[PDB]
Amino acid sequence: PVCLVVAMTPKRGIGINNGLPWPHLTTDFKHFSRVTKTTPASRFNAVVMGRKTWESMPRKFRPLVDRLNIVVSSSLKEEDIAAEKPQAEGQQRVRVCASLPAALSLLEEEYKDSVDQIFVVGGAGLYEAALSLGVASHLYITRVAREFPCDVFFPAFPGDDILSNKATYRPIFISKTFSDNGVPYDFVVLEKRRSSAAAIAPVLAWMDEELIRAVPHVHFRGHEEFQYLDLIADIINNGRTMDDRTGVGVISKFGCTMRYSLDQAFPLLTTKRVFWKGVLEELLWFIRGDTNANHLSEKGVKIWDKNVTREFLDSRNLPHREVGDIGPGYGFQWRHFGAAYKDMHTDYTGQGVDQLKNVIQMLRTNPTDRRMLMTAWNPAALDEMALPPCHLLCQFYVNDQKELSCIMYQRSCDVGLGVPFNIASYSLLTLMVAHVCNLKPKEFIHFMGNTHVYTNHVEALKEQLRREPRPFPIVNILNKERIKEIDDFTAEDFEVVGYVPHGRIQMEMAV
Amino acid sequence: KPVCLVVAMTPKRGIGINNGLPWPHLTTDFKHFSRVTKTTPASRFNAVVMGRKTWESMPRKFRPLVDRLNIVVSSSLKEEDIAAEKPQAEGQQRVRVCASLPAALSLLEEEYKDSVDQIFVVGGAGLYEAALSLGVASHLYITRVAREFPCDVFFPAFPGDDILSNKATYRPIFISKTFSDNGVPYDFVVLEKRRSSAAAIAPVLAWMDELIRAVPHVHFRGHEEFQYLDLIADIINNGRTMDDRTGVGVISKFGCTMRYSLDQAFPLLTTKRVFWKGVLEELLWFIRGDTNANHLSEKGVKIWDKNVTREFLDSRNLPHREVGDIGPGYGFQWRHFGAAYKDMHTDYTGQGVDQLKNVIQMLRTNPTDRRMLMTAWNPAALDEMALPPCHLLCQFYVNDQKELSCIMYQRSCDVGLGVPFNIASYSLLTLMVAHVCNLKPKEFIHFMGNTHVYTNHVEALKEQLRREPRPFPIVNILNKERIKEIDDFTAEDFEVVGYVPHGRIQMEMAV
Ligand SMILES: NC(=O)C1=CN([C@@H]2O[C@H](COP(=O)(O)OP(=O)(O)OC[C@H]3O[C@@H](n4cnc5c(N)ncnc54)[C@H](OP(=O)(O)O)[C@@H]3O)[C@@H](O)[C@H]2O)C=CC1
Ligand SMILES: NC(=O)C1=CN([C@@H]2O[C@H](COP(=O)(O)OP(=O)(O)OC[C@H]3O[C@@H](n4cnc5c(N)ncnc54)[C@H](OP(=O)(O)O)[C@@H]3O)[C@@H](O)[C@H]2O)C=CC1
Ligand SMILES: C#CCN(Cc1ccc2[nH]c(N)nc(=O)c2c1)c1ccc(C(=O)N[C@@H](CCC(=O)O)C(=O)O)cc1
Ligand SMILES: C#CCN(Cc1ccc2[nH]c(N)nc(=O)c2c1)c1ccc(C(=O)N[C@@H](CCC(=O)O)C(=O)O)cc1
Ligand SMILES: CCCc1nc(N)nc(N)c1N1CCN(c2ccccc2)CC1
Ligand SMILES: CCCc1nc(N)nc(N)c1N1CCN(c2ccccc2)CC1
Ligand SMILES: O=c1ccn([C@H]2C[C@H](O)[C@@H](COP(=O)(O)O)O2)c(=O)[nH]1
Ligand SMILES: O=c1ccn([C@H]2C[C@H](O)[C@@H](COP(=O)(O)O)O2)c(=O)[nH]1
Repeated sequence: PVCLVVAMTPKRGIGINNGLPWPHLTTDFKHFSRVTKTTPASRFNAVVMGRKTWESMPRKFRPLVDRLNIVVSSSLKEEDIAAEKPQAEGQQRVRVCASLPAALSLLEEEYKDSVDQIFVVGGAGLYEAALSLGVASHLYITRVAREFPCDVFFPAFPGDDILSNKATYRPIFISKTFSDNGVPYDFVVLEKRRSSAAAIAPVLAWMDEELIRAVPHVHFRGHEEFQYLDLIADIINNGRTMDDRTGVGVISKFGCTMRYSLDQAFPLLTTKRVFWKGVLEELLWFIRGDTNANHLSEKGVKIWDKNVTREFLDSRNLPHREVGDIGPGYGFQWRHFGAAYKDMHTDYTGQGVDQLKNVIQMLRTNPTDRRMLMTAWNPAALDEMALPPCHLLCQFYVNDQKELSCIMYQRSCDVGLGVPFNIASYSLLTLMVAHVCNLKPKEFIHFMGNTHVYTNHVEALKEQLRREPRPFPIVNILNKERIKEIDDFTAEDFEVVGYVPHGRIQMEMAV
Repeated sequence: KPVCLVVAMTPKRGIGINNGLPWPHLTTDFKHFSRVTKTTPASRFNAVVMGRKTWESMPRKFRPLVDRLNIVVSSSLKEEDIAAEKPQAEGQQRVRVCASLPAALSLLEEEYKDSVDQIFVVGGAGLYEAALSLGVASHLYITRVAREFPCDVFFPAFPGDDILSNKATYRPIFISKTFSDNGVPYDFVVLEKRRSSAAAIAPVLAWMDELIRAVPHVHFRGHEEFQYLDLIADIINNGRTMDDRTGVGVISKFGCTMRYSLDQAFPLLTTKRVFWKGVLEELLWFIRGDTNANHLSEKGVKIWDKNVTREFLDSRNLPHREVGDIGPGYGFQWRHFGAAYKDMHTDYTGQGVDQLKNVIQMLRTNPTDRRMLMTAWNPAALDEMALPPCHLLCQFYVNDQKELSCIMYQRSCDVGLGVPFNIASYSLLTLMVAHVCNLKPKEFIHFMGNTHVYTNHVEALKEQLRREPRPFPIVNILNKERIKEIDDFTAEDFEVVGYVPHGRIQMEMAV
């Protein structure tokens, strides 16, 4: 009964030139350190490594303190290690054996009472050995989300779908995404599968009085994507079947909340590929105050097309609107609130209230002010819009450490399709503002009104809730020096890093 | 050896009148009593104990209480009176009679060991007064009837009867949410006498695993006011200290949620008295679209006075405003969104969007619509306002059973002073709208963006947290038939039933 501890790229790479492939992952080191050391008294833990693995270690850290170090080697002897450095008091002497099966017997022989848990700690030779012999009950894996040049690899195994797209190992633990030196990563654990309260109790018994789950086997649910997945399950389990403007049926709930950290990684949902080109192109479009949808479509982003066709414009009772014109919609209200709309071709510069600019000026000069809001809802103009805004309001907030948070309120949420797009969209806006105001991005908070999954998406979502999420990627702003105002960002000023989502899922847009 | 009291009680400790129950039939209580007295962990059963008159007050079809050993403390009644009262069913226990409760407890030990699990004193004042004297009462199961009723038999006084009203001990360990039957609100409290299966997952939890609590001894926190109390405790412990517009220090968080049911009772917070006359008269003020704060002031509602002084109006750079004119504030945007403001005396009938009309109409005609929103936030008009709206947006929702829910979004939340008032104000509006649309009120959802406590309330709030909440009151709309439109409501048309708050705590308003 042994455990495998590893840090590992999506392609199972683990080393290069007898060393680590990535810059230092401090939190990984701390995690590895804690896992291999902590115990429920008299007992300590055993770390088993290979020669190359022992040798790669900086001399400062070998031998691994408070732990019975063991090396598997044919060519090195117990004296080489005893003479490599002078030993310190309070530790066991490193022991060397022919193979892993041999190295295990040594633990059964001499250390039958001293040690608690055993850990195979590297490298490819030993990990492979343990997998063959099937004594490994658990895998403590650090998924490095970025790809790195490698010559040494972790052997393939049943259930390596947790790494990338293609007696088993199923995930039982998935942590939130951490990042160090511009490298996003997280921790999984895969398991080998193949009367002070008595008085209250019966009162609870009569009170309770009356199905679908996301990745049910995953018990510790650190990953923040669980919010979205538990939110899906919830609506399907406890929603209410409604009719619709569209004619397509709906299961809905009212009043919902997720929030996402922006300091370590970016919440680009990993359980299905998010059309990021679309969120970027559209957010840029918003910020310009552009209301011509053809500018999006010509760039290969057809998200608004169905909602600006000749047919739809007339159902919405706007025969005079050119094909493409979303009326005075989201962008317009951000940049020219309450201005008199004409068409998508008109220049509205200096007109209306520039909510966006005001929000930034306030952020830069008086960040304690509680009137840092931007609204898209304009009662007077709703009829002129092709579609009333879903995400209609956002508030910004700064704390002590110059960390920026953003709340967005959405009236009507398409959970299968719209939500992950809207999460990534406003999380990006936060990064943009944070940079321009000289603030650290902290948190994005999602406030939802009518929250619904369409009945024709239900089949497809059940498939999605079997998928265990991958580590969130990092979004970087490039050209950090060139960009000084919110209007200075372009499509080329960003780079998604480490995005390894699951394959695409087709969902029809309710027209 | 330890005994449990079970009682339904009036705020003034009243339990009976005319050898009967003071209130109409409270069904959930009857269920609660039924299960708590009957349920047992195979061979055993429970014992119930009562005075002669409690046995007499009981309906014939219910006495003796099935599946329980009935025992009556009396000197006039004899055992053969009770046997020759109703034919014995096969499988039951023979009711027993004793001269005193001490003798009753003797009978339990002497003969009924190995037979009875739990013992329950079940009434009336004589026995309850007795059980407290002897000090054998381990737990008191109290149903707190919030309404006052005519009674001639009372529950004895006891240390810890502060759970009922304002003033070896009895401390709460369980407080349930409010239920109501036949216009009677009530809740359930339980008082106490004081005077590597999953272990392989726990090590990675250790380095991830990490000061002020409300009513901590209370472990079951069903009561919905715990939301507010825990929201106070969260900000204080985990909040960040900011400077302020007003100049006073602040502790804060970003955005938090609460939700309150409106089907059983009304979320008029009990742990400190809420100025209901204020909420009611202000809400009506809003509905009218009235911008003259003097109309509030002349009625004894001075909540808007410190923000319409010549001083504040001039500091807000509005010299030409008459004293009392809040500018185009909440009411005005609701009823005349976007209208060109002059002064508080102008008739604006027919100008701007009447958002409130449009919302009611959609509700009454097309309830599955998702654009049923109303906003007070109008960036073009902000500079003309005495104060930018705090609660700036609210959204409605109807489900299967024609039930109405409401969300309100509040950009800035004075947790100590304003939040309780705001919970009451939109919950009241939700009752009002439901009545006019012919709907059942279901739920009020509070989204607050920036949530804070003022540092000159921290002492007053820590005090408040020691207080445990009382049952919520029922708010009734009187003269239903007359009121057909939102404007038909007047101050007299509301009745607050069963409100028993804790003492008023003085908290000043920051200008
Ligand atoms: N990312 C991660 O989590 C980890 C990465 N690494 C990386 O991997 C590399 C080191 O591992 P790797 O290069 O695979 O070398 P290994 O650590 O697998 O050890 C190889 C040597 O050890 C002996 N050995 C190994 N396996 C066996 C076996 N089953 N039976 C008998 N002897 C055995 C052999 O000695 P002989 O030749 O005398 O027979 C062999 O030459 C480094 O680049 C390191 O950075 C290492 C540990 C963890
Ligand atoms: N809301 C609630 O939870 C409950 C309410 N009730 C209500 O309360 C009222 C009953 O209370 P109450 O009027 O006090 O009547 P009780 O049920 O206390 O019975 C009174 C009679 O019982 C006997 N008795 C009671 N206590 C003692 C004692 N310590 N020692 C000796 N004899 C005792 C005496 O009868 P004798 O003269 O024969 O010796 C006395 O006259 C009713 O109106 C009933 O509806 C009752 C139970 C629970
Ligand atoms: C929200 C939003 C912006 N919008 C605008 C928009 C307009 C009308 C809508 N109508 C409805 N009913 N649901 C929506 O989500 C929606 C979204 C979008 C519109 C379509 C797609 C879409 O067809 N899906 C993408 C997948 C993107 C993703 O994975 O998130 C695709 O490739 O087809 C995405 C976003
Ligand atoms: C929110 C709101 C409406 N308003 C308007 C209003 C205007 C400016 C404000 N300014 C600040 N800083 N905090 C507020 O809560 C506040 C509230 C209120 C203003 C004052 C009181 C007040 O003085 N307290 C009440 C007690 C109410 C309660 O028990 O909760 C009183 O007794 O006078 C209440 C509501
Ligand atoms: C510092 C993180 C290394 C690490 N991280 C995680 N998550 N799992 C592992 N098995 C390892 N190891 C084990 C010890 N090791 C090592 C290499 C150089 C210095 C110190 C230890 C080789 C890789
Ligand atoms: C309907 C619940 C009455 C009740 N509820 C609570 N919470 N505590 C009690 N002690 C009682 N009792 C006991 C039985 N009882 C009674 C039972 C049936 C009919 C009339 C009275 C007299 C009052
Ligand atoms: O960013 C968006 C845009 C649209 N929608 C969905 C929500 C609604 O299902 C639909 C619009 O219909 P109404 O809410 O306007 O009825 O589009 C989103 O979820 N997010
Ligand atoms: O209905 C209201 C009105 C005001 N406030 C409080 C919150 C803020 O502390 C203060 C307004 O100050 P600014 O947010 O405008 O700075 O008044 C409320 O909580 N509710």
